[PDB]
Amino acid sequence: EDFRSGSEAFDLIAQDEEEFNKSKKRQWALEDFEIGRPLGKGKFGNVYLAREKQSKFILALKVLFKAQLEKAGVEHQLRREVEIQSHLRHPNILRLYGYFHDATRVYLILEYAPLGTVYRELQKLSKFDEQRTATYITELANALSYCHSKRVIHRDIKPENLLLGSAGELKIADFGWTLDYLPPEMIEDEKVDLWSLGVLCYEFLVGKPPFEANTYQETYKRISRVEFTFPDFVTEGARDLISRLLKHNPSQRPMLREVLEHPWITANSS
Amino acid sequence: DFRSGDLIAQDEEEFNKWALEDFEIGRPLGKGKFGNVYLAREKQSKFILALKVLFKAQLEKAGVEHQLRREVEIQSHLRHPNILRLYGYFHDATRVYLILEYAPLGTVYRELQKLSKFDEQRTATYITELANALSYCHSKRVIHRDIKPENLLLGSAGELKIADFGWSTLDYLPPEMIEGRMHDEKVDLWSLGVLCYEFLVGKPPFEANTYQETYKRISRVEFTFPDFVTEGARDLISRLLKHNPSQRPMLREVLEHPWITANSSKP
Amino acid sequence: GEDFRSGSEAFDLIAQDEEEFNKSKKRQWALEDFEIGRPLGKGKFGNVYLAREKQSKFILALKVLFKAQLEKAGVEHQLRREVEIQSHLRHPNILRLYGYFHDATRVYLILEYAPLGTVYRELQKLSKFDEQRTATYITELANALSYCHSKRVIHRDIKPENLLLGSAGELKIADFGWSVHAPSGTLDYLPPEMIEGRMHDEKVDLWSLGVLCYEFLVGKPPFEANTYQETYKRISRVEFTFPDFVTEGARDLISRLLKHNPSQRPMLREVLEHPWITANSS
Ligand SMILES: Nc1ncnc2c1ncn2[C@@H]1O[C@H](COP(=O)(O)OP(=O)(O)O)[C@@H](O)[C@H]1O
Ligand SMILES: Nc1ncnc2c1ncn2[C@@H]1O[C@H](COP(=O)(O)OP(=O)(O)O)[C@@H](O)[C@H]1O
Ligand SMILES: Nc1ncnc2c1ncn2[C@@H]1O[C@H](COP(=O)(O)OP(=O)(O)O)[C@@H](O)[C@H]1O
Repeated sequence: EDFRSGSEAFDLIAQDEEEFNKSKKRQWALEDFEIGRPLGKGKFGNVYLAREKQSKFILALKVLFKAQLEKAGVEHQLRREVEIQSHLRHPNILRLYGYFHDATRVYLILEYAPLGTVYRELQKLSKFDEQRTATYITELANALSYCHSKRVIHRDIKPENLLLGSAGELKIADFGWTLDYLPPEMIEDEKVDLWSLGVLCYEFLVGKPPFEANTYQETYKRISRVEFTFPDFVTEGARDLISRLLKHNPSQRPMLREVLEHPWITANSS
Repeated sequence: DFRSGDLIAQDEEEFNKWALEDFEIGRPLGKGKFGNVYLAREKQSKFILALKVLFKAQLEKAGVEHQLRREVEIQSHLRHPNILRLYGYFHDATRVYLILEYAPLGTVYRELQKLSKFDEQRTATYITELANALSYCHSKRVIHRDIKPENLLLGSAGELKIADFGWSTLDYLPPEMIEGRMHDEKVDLWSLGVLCYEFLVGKPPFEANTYQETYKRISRVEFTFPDFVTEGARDLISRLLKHNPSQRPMLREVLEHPWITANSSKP
Repeated sequence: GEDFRSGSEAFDLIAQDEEEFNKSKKRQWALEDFEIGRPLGKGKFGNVYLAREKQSKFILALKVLFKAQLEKAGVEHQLRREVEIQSHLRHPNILRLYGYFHDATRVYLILEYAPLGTVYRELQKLSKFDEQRTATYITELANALSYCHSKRVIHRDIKPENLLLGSAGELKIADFGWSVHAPSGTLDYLPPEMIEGRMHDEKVDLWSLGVLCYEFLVGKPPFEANTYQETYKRISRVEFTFPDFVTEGARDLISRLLKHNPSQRPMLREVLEHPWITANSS
């Protein structure tokens, strides 16, 4: 066996330290962008409507400030979400086109959603009819089955994290989200999204979530007891789907596929 | 209707919305995992307190810096006569300092080692003070993962003080992910039971030689009372050591339990 | 009464204790102590090199991990944990962590060199192991695992990729990245809801041992399916079938090892003197 001594050697490690490339995502800076009016303000920074100077492509630029990211200590959480959302392409999932950073700032290059959140739509329309609701639920189930196929579970689905494209299509935005040898005790979930889907369908039809109370403790009480009532104008299929989705035992909750097969969904989806 | 080639910088600026020499140092009160505690006095107010020095080296070794920031955030915005007060914190290179309330009578662990057992008056009084501190905690939305005699200090009047704080959108979350947080405060209730037992017997009720034995006992609520544990104390502890959390009493039911009412020197 | 001291004499007291606190001894390794040879493999965080200590000329492995990826993946304390565990662990069937050191950009692990590679490799080559190789591997593994448990260490990643081979083909447990420090801090004050499904014991390993035995004799693990759901379902129901060629003593040991209820699984000494093991191993 042959061994290298000192220099010729110390150069080996520093050569392979650079053949450790990992620069394989399009490179970006702030100068590639025109900045427009603010789309929103957040806990860690601000979102601006922006344009790539070259292509004129309209988009959203989320600036997060590394100062208040180091405070709450969510850096690696953010790396997780970013690596997730970068490798994820679907018409009902808001695209992460890219990301970059300087010091004190990390920028997220995101798809622009011109029709805002489903939360604002709910605030302005008070309630949705069954066509709009079933179409939202269909797009949601599509994005969620695509997500579950990529082994990623999004379990913070809610009208504030649902944006709308130009055609009014729903788009999931937030992503805050060994085996063959593991024993039973260490491996005993996705159905959580089915529950959230039931809650969302109810809120779309009625105007508020089925367990809303003026105190959080009362809502604990209602959720644990599955205590809620349907107003008159909620139809039977709608009632049927929402009741199937809001089962206390997660393994009694249908499969997203069954949701997409549900007769109410098929009849009302646009 | 826009363009650029400053704004963000502005929006950033907008988003950006103690010293050791201030103290006389007294005798050391104890040395622990990450540093030492010294008795101290404010040079200006002549107010006695304790100064905990943690050394940033081992803090970064054990990887607990964010955990410690959380500890201090929780404890500082918390003032109750049975919770050790965090007056403040500061730091220099290689050192973080905690300015804390001074507890002159030490830990309940040392007292329990000295006396082996506590009588019923002292025990029920400790439980009263603990339940008061814990109800205040739960009101400020804070659950203490582990109260235990090593984390309980004693003030000048021998009153209890909770010192450590180790592991201290619904409407869309399913029931399986709520019960936990919905009956999460009952954790403390269980611990209270355990503590009461250890206050009267001298050792906790699930003590074993191996950790798997202790797991088995805790999961099955397998424990026995010695002779000298009286009727009402057995009742309180048995109420508190219920396997199902919702079957455990409320803190205000503990504070009104007949045994506690009869034997406690505090309201 | 209490006495309080101001000025220099006070701060020097804290300073003194600072100096007395420092109580952490380890040998001061450096890159200059090593002659580097050909690469042995690549990893998520760096490269393994065949290396030699300058003075002894003693041959070993030098695993270089780059702090950049360690910081990105947020695995720094996980690595510190696994290094602490593997360092204070000396057994003939456990790959030896001679030491570790670091410089900005790099942390180096000085490791025992295993010249015959991974058991995963040889299972790929031979597709299946005969009962003699299998029983011998299980014997060496049970020895290493009983040593691990006795020093309060639950490895949790028993698998052919984590098993290396010495110059004589003897087994070496290699990756301690999921390994954990067993309890005994106390559980005396923990309620049932915070230890039932969230806290295990060493029986984990026993289960894996079973799996491994199966995979040694059959070619694939016994709960293999396409996606997690199926495999999870099979594991939770302990649904597996033996091929016809698996002899009955092997079936007995694997069925004893793969029990849903942890404390029903045998103890390592029961495995080591199981009749099949005794008959087929050295
Ligand atoms: N890609 C986008 N397109 C259009 N509007 C957006 C986009 N991202 C964010 N917004 C607006 O900014 C607001 C706040 O979003 P932000 O703070 O970034 O995320 P979070 O949902 O975590 O609060 C949203 O309510 C939305 O109206
Ligand atoms: N505020 C305080 N008042 C009096 N004694 C204290 C105080 N804080 C710590 N001590 C002493 O230090 C010891 C506990 O040290 P501490 O740093 O709290 O433990 P740990 O380092 O394990 O968290 C006890 O013996 C106790 O007497
Ligand atoms: N101590 C060793 N002796 C000989 N070869 C080794 C040693 N450690 C690793 N190798 C080889 O180098 C490769 C890299 O392995 P390793 O870095 O341990 O995997 P990972 O980075 O996934 O933990 C392995 O596939 C193995 O073939």
